[PDB]
Amino acid sequence: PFKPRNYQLELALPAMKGKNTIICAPTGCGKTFVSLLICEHHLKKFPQGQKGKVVFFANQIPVYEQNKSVFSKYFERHGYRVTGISGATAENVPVEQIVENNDIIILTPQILVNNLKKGTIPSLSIFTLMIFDECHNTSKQHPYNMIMFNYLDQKLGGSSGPLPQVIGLTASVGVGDAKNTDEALDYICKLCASLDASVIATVKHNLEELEQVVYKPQKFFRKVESRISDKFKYIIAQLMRDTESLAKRICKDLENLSQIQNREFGTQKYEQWIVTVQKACMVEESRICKALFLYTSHLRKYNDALIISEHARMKDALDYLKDFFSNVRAAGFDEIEQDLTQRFEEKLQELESVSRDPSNENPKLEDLCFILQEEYHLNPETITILFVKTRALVDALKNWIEGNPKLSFLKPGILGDHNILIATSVADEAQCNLVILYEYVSKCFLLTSNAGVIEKEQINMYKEKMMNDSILRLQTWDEAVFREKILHIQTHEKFIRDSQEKPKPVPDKENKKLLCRKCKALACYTADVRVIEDCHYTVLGDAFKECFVSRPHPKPKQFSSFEKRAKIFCARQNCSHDWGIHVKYKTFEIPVIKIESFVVEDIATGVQTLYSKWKDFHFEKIPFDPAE
RNA sequence: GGCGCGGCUUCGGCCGCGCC
Ligand SMILES: Nc1ncnc2c1ncn2[C@@H]1O[C@H](COP(=O)(O)OP(=O)(O)O)[C@@H](O)[C@H]1O
Ligand SMILES: [Mg+2]
Ligand SMILES: [Zn+2]
Repeated sequence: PFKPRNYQLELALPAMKGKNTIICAPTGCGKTFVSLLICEHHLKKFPQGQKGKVVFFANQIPVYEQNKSVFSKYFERHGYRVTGISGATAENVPVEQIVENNDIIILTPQILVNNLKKGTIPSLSIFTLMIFDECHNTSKQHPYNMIMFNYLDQKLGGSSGPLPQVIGLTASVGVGDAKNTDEALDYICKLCASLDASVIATVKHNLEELEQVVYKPQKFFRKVESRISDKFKYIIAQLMRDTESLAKRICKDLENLSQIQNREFGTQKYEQWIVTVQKACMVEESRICKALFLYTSHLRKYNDALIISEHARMKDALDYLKDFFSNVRAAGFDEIEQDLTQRFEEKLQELESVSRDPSNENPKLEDLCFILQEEYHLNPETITILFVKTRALVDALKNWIEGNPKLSFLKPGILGDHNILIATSVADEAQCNLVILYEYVSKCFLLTSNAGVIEKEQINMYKEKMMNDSILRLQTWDEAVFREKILHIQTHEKFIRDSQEKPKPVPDKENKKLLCRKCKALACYTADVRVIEDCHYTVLGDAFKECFVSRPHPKPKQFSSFEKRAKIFCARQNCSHDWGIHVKYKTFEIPVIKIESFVVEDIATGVQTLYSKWKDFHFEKIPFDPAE
């Protein structure tokens, strides 16, 4: 929409000269505009009586929509036809002819992947230009790389057939698991080879101009020491062991109700354990599961508390708990809750003692405080964003600030104007000169007690430098030499790809059995299992329908050719294991099951085999026929 | 349901972000 910056002009040059190029430029510097310039040029270069055809790949839906609107709006004067296909722009719309009848097409990559496989789009020769957004994803088995495997099979396999020009956009080509500066460079050449790029476009002549429009904060690291003696954790942990023991009383097999393993009190993974346990027990069986929901609620609160105590001050954790229980005994208040609240009360005074103890303060907070003093002394006109781990840590930090004499110059608020200069939050849901990551996940401070976090961070910094040095070096090579290297890397990768064919599994045609992984009851047999479109597995017969119950899906999805309309579970007395889903498929109401919800058992022997994915299950897979 | 990519892994997986 607005007038091109000089670096944008510079970045679009190699592409406009027809070269396959990767445009590597910082986020928000305007690569999409560069792609608009390249696209405009590409379509305009064709003499009257010919046409180009441009395809643009967005890896995600929001990007897809944004660029559909942007490319549509930009190309109105030109009169070019602009449409796009997403997983929703389906399915009774003939894709081949949508490509025939358009000039610019925005695709999610999987769509091209599918139609290429199904033969409905015979060749990428239908395109004259392919633009890959987030092009650093063009590796391994990713959709981008499937598309490029098709390209390269056409280029190398000698089936010509003109090929389209290929350009990619990224903010970072990356280096992978490179340890030295030569492994990094080799990875980069591998990326170029995947995309058939012979040119990497970086800003070289307008650096000092690009610099002015880019958020590149000064990155700082302060490792902070965790609390020396912590007796708050010990007490709360004992409460959690207690209530877990209570929850096991109404649910014997509690330790096996969740897939999540080796939970630790006061961690995020414990929270995740909570969530999976609660979605496994849905509110006669409602009584057991409701009680279970109570226990796991209190366990959730305790987990929260531990985390608060870890990163804020024990007073904050204990306040949080006190308020929670004040809520419980003011909107409850049946036996289990009275019992739980009492068990808390029996420890309340010791917790109370341990909290107000000077030895039990958090030095981490002193560190953060210090950073705030210094920075607001160097510039009191400073706007800060303070990232914390949990919702509760937001409030803990806010109270801590409002009640800290040394920070009486900060007017805080959570997610302006006469007084809000620091905002505490969890996710970003740019105008802030000071960014602080206080135990999370222009200046930027990372504060953590975890040396591993810092280690990884310094590793990523070093990687960035290896990447930049490597690109710089690459760009000095004559294009011919580089194309020759690219050629032979591509030849090599192609050989590996074709040599490492499957081969077809050859099935064990013997009848095996299928039981609910949880309660081991008879679900069905393998001879009763049909495959729908290569990848989906259903079961035949009414005898199977007595073994599952249906229950409306939280989020109905319209995927491929199916219509997910229900979640399905075991029918037993309070198993209710997640078996899979129920779909409307074409005209049929059928169940679709996942192999991870079943134990396979050999009928003759009794041994039990376990399978994560149907890909790994090698049985006489009978193709599904409707009239049965 | 299935696929892809990441982070951990007791290599049994677990989790996260996406896509069809
Ligand atoms: N030359 C320019 N002058 C002013 N604003 C621009 C210019 N180029 C891009 N912008 C704006 O800045 C934003 C950059 O976004 P985008 O180009 O998609 O960034 P990225 O290339 O990192 O994805 C765009 O939304 C655009 O509206
Ligand atoms: Mg972009
Ligand atoms: Zn069951």
